[PDB]
Amino acid sequence: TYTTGSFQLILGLNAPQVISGEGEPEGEVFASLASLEIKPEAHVQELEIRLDKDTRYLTQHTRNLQPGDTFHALVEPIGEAPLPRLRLTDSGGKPLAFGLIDQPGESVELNYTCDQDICELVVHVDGTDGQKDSGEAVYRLLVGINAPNLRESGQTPVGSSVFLESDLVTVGLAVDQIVGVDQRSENFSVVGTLKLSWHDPKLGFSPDQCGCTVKSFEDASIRAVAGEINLPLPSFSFYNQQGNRWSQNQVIFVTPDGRASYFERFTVTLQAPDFDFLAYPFDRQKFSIKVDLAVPTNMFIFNEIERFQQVVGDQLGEEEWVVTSYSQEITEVPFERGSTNSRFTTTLLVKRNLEYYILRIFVPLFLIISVSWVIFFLKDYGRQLEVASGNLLVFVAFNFTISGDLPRLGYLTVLDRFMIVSFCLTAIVVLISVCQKRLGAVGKQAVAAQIDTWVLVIYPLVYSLYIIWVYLRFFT
Amino acid sequence: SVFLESDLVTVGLAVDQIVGVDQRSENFSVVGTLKLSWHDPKLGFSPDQCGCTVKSFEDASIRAVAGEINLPLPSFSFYNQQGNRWSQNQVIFVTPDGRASYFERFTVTLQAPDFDFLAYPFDRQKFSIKVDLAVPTNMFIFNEIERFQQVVGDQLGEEEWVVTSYSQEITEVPFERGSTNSRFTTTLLVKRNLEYYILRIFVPLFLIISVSWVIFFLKDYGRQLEVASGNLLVFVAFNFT
Ligand SMILES: CCCCCCCCCCCCCC
Ligand SMILES: CCCCCCCCCCCCCC
Ligand SMILES: CCCCCCCCCC
Ligand SMILES: CCCCCCCCCC
Ligand SMILES: CCCCCCCCCC
Ligand SMILES: CCCCCCCC
Ligand SMILES: CCCCCCCC
Ligand SMILES: CCCCCCCC
Ligand SMILES: CCCCCCCC
Ligand SMILES: CCCCCCCC
Repeated sequence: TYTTGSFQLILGLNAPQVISGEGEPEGEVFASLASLEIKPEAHVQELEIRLDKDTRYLTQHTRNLQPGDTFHALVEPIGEAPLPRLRLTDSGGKPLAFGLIDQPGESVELNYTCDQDICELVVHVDGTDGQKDSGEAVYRLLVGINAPNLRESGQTPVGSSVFLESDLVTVGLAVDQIVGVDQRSENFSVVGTLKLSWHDPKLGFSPDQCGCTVKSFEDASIRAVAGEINLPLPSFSFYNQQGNRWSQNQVIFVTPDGRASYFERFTVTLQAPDFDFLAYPFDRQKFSIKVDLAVPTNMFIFNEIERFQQVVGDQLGEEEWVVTSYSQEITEVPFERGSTNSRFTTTLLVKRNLEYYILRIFVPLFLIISVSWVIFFLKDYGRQLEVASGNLLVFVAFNFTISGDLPRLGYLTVLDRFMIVSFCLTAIVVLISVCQKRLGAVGKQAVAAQIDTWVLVIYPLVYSLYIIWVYLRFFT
Repeated sequence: SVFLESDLVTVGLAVDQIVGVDQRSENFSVVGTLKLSWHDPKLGFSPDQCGCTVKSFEDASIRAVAGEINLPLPSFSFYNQQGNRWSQNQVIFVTPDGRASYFERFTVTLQAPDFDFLAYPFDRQKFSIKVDLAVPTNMFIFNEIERFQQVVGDQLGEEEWVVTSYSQEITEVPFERGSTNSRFTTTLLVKRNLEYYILRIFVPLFLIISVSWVIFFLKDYGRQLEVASGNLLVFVAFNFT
């Protein structure tokens, strides 16, 4: 490949000390720059911009200009959009030029020339004349350096970009194991791996001063390395991190071309305010992992997603939570002190193990309810009363035996409501048994038999109607 | 003005989630955001000495920045903070004119000695969050309240505690070495979920009491005694459940 960088050149004429590399300037000059003999090279760039209702002000940064250079800019609307205002300022905001409306008033033009040793220019395009919400006005912006022919360029954009571009960062994340879910405080913990990669020529170095191909930094965060080497680096954080984060194998290494990458193995706890356990245990939850860059989008921005490993890893044995699907996306979110920062989000859809709850809870409850129902075939009401009294205690014993699988959230779930209804019906069975015993005692066995038939007909219908109502009110 | 004036500070606070209440130690934990803003010409600078419009400090408290730049700054503290406080996105940035602002996302645990659970579970509680400036009122003072977001935020799902109303106020409290310091107080009025307790406790208890009451219609007193003896055990079982 080729190479890039700055250089120092020493030329001598009949001065044998030059080959030592230490020749100090002397005598009268004899050579000069060749490029000064002709007209300088031009760079032209064109961009399309849109001024939304809340984005009526836009600014762009230009590369450094050497003394003697010239700067031109022009703006022309795509359609019937009104002509916006244009002006040029330095990096501090000191005004330098203002746009002029041409006699064919369909465009605004600007011009400037460089005087200082180094000039940094910023172009302002704004349409905040008033407060009208025009909508989707769109304009075409043409800008060039040493290009006085921007009116009729003819050629496609040549040279290099006039405006600075943001550094592109490739990110990737993998989840290894879900290590816990807290249902009262609404947070969960996860173990996984994170990887970042970006290219920056300012970090490149020359091998001949170290005799190596790889330079690495270990056991330090990106912020610490950036503060040590006095260069901007793409720092990040977890948006919903709770407490400190444990990290392993944290390393940053760079190549002489300037390609750098970051690696980390983490165990973190994340807050999840969106949890909803109303449909417990048939609830479905979303595990979202958010990674936000701590720099404005004009410096660094996520560009691509890398799948270095499987996003969700397989492990031996069964799990409490089963992942159904996953997704990854890159978006933009508002940032402090204006501007915008990049966000990388990984979402997991999970559900519980249904067979566990079904076999452990519902079948024994059904059997207890059946025991309470079957006793109405007997015509000896003392035995019926005794068995009902025993079955109520059996129901309470089973309820407190399974109490370990009953979350205490401060609000009702489906299981709690079902248990309450079953307990109420079981107690009503004992009440009806007492009433039938008294009726048989007074000599009205026919009424007791009729009540038995009525209960036998009614109870399963009531249970089925309650189940249908719960399904209607919680699952559709 | 002939006399010196105090610097005016704008304060705002929001609550995102109540993450826990400790009823024996009388403390609770909350997650939220805090924002401060003030104006000071002594912090102003010229752009041509840095080539930038914003000067920023990150991951540092107000006290640390004040010690580093050797200028007085409006430091603050939580009055009833228990243990250390977790902070994220902590940043201070200043404009050339001298306008400064502070931002922080916090998770803190606060002592609440005013808790009263005599009327449990029908009790109502107050959650008070107090922010006090660590400087005398002749240097800095809270002047305005900024509502950058909703004071109480909505979240998916049900909550154990339901917020009925909120309020914000600025007052003055005695300060060490005399003088006075400003205080910013946010109060939340909360109540429990009544349906949970009612349906889970009171209906079964009423049914058990009814079972014990209904047996006096019988004239066979052996059955009545047996059912009463069984119902006492059932009551004990429900109580411990
Ligand atoms: C309540 C527990 C379920 C028991 C099965 C009920 C099936 C419906 C049978 C209805 C029979 C009525 C005979 C008088
Ligand atoms: C104690 C559980 C409540 C049962 C209902 C009582 C209602 C009052 C009825 C009084 C009837 C007296 C008949 C001799
Ligand atoms: C596990 C829930 C069982 C509830 C009672 C079933 C009654 C069905 C009657 C047809
Ligand atoms: C609260 C339940 C009331 C049941 C009353 C039973 C009447 C029985 C008299 C023979
Ligand atoms: C998706 C499964 C729907 C559950 C409806 C019936 C619940 C009965 C009470 C536990
Ligand atoms: C974890 C198994 C899902 C539900 C299976 C139903 C079998 C009772
Ligand atoms: C043999 C027991 C049947 C239990 C059915 C209720 C659970 C789906
Ligand atoms: C929704 C809970 C109702 C509790 C009692 C039902 C008695 C049939
Ligand atoms: C959380 C519900 C408040 C009380 C409702 C009463 C219904 C039994
Ligand atoms: C308010 C709770 C006591 C009444 C329970 C009635 C049960 C049907």
